[PDB]
Amino acid sequence: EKLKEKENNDSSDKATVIPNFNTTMQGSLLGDDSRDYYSFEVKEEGEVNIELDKKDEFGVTWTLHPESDRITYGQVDGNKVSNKVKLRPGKYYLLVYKYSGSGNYELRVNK
Amino acid sequence: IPGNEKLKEKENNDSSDKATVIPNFNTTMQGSLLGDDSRDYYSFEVKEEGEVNIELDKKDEFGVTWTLHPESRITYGQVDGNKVSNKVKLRPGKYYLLVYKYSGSGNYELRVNK
Ligand SMILES: [Ca+2]
Ligand SMILES: [Ca+2]
Ligand SMILES: [Ca+2]
Ligand SMILES: [Ca+2]
Repeated sequence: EKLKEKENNDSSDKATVIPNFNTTMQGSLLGDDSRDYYSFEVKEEGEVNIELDKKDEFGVTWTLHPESDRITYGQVDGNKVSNKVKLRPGKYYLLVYKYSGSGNYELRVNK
Repeated sequence: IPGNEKLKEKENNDSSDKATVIPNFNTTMQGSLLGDDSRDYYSFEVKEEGEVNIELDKKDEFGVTWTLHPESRITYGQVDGNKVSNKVKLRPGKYYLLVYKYSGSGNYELRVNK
């Protein structure tokens, strides 16, 4: 089961809401669509696993920052761009963006 | 720094094929990411293998960083106040340097040197 992104989401004030943990978002970065912003909320301090799965071969990663220099980057490894981050309760912004090519991805925040 | 030259970025540079060339390792690139302009691509050529320093200087307060990858293992800028920096050993070849923002708007300088 997945939830589709909602364009235009190219900046944080237009971020697509990830309504809960354990919700796979589906998106794409085709052509000049190079940025897809999402937001999520943390209600209790804890480890957050953020996982992007590439559905095509292309250069895509992500950058996490709180709504607030605390930023955190996705670690690329083959078809997965991942990280495990200790977050305090708060709203967070997750910029999915590409540096080469074009393609599709899924994004999940696991808690 | 003796010899340093300033050079303006050239829009449109929102994609690697339109990257603004950094022609040597003693140039200061001047750019801005205002409004809808959220990405500036640069490229440079490593002619000899060695350590390269990449430093983005924030002229204004805003959320900006960068991502390096080779034309042919990704490198990210490390944010520390007004400086976003890293050092990486590079082999000869063409490198793509994406300067991009995640919040706000403003100007920056970019210094790729050895
Ligand atoms: Ca999209
Ligand atoms: Ca988008
Ligand atoms: Ca610009
Ligand atoms: Ca630009």
